[PDB]
This record gives sequence, structure tokens and C-alpha cells, in this order.
Amino acid sequence: AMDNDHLVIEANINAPLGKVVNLLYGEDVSYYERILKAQKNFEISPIPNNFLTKKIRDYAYTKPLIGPSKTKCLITDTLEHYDLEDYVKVLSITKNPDVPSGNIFSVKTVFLFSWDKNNSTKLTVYNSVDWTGKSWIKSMIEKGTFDGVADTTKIMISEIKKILSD
Repeated sequence: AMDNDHLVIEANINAPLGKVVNLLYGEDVSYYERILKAQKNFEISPIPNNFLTKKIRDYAYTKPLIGPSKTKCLITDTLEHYDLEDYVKVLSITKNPDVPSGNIFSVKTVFLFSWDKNNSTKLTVYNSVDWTGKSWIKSMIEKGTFDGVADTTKIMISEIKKILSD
């Protein structure tokens, strides 16, 4: 999952590791909600503010998009690793039960945050699809999924820079 074939982006953010991670996953969920709206999602359910204690948060939103023009995204974030002296890893699973083959795949996005030069943060994003059944549109789904995450991750980085521009 975390290999060059599935690498979406490696990007620098001009803030320390703990600030970037806690901006996105801490108790003020308005920042991630702002990112989701900037990515053109809507009908966003309240993001749980307790991720760093529970190690999981679930929420949902509607994403505009063969297939429907939009679909409900069910999000499960899990905190896989948290060490502010080293790296933080968040796994985000997206389920799309309302799309073709949507009952036999999930989308896995890995956010890796580590230290970069001059007290900054390196963000590494991977994306893959996990199949649990047979589908004859697998390549189409994997390509559309990957391109979509590339598009939305670029918006996320732009939005984080705006949030931190004070």
C-alpha cells in the first residue's frame, strides 16, 4: 500500500509536526471541515473531536462525481502511530456503498507526517483500493479513485497553507 506505485504526493508544510497533525486531527474539527468544503464536498456530518483519545473517528459527506453524479462517502480514520519525535500515521478508509461495485471495495488513504528541515513537516500520501470481490471495472475505479485523491490532496495542501498564513 505504501509504495511508489501508490504514492500520491510528498509535500512540505511550513509548520512543526505536532501543529500540522493536531490542526487536522485535534479537537477543533473546523479546520478539516474547511478542507472538505474546499474539496467541494457537502452534507458533511459533524466530525468527532475526540480522535486523538479514541484513536478512531467516523463521519460522512457527499462527494460530487459511468456511475452516479455524486455519492455518499463513509469515512473511518484510525490513528496508526503517533510519535511527535518521529512520525504520525493516519489511515483513512472510504466506503462508497452507492456506486457500482461499491459493496466489494474500500478506498485506503494513508497520511504519513514526519519531520522536515527547519522545524517543518513532510506529508506523504498513499492511496490504494482494497477489493473483496470480483469486478470488471477495477482499473477504471482504481484510476478514477487515485486521480480524485491527487486532486483533493492538492486542495488540502493549499488550504492548510491558507489556514497557517497568519
